[PDB]
Amino acid sequence: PQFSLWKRPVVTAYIEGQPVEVLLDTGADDSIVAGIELGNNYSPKIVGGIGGFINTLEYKNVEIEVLNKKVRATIMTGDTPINIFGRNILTALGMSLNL
Amino acid sequence: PQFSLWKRPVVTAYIEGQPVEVLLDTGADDSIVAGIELGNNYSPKIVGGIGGFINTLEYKNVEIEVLNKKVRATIMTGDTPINIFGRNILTALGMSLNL
Ligand SMILES: CC[C@@H](c1ccccc1)c1c(O)c2c(oc1=O)CCCCC2
Repeated sequence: PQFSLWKRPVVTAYIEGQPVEVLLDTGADDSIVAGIELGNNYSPKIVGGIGGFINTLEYKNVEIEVLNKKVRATIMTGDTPINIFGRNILTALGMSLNL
Repeated sequence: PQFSLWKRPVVTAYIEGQPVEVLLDTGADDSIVAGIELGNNYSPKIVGGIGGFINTLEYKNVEIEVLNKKVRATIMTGDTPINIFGRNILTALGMSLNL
């Protein structure tokens, strides 16, 4: 599909079966989502946002379903004011920025 | 043209003559950059993102030069840790995000 960027490129994803709304971010290197609990392994971690730092948890080998595609990705969880899917999952789906 | 998101989508930009390296961010509604001085014709703004807020000076109708194109868009200066070009500028260049 094609996202015209005239409005926020939002969409539905299922993190291990759980539906959440996310904004596709081409400037971020990683992925952060709030409101999710998982059984995969993890390790604590601090991320730097545009405004400052927040505390997160990082899970690995997390199965994600987006745009009818399934991938095994690494994702962070914490109290973010906006859910985002960064480049790490975008490249695995074959997405590109055209002009 | 087209970027594969395997590498951070960074380009060189020419804002009113002054060169800046910027990141193309589809998750950002606006454009904020640091180091560029554009005059005594500005309006104070505050913007929020992950980790907090940033105080900016909004300048309208600034002349930009990126990807062999000349546009006139709105830029915000402030203390950002990374220079961003958001949806307002990406729509003006006609860029899209495809899967
Ligand atoms: C929330 C969306 C966005 C943003 C940009 C400008 C103003 C307000 C909000 C945003 C990003 O795209 C990234 C980070 O943090 C952010 O807040 C983290 C690090 C930098 C790149 C990605």
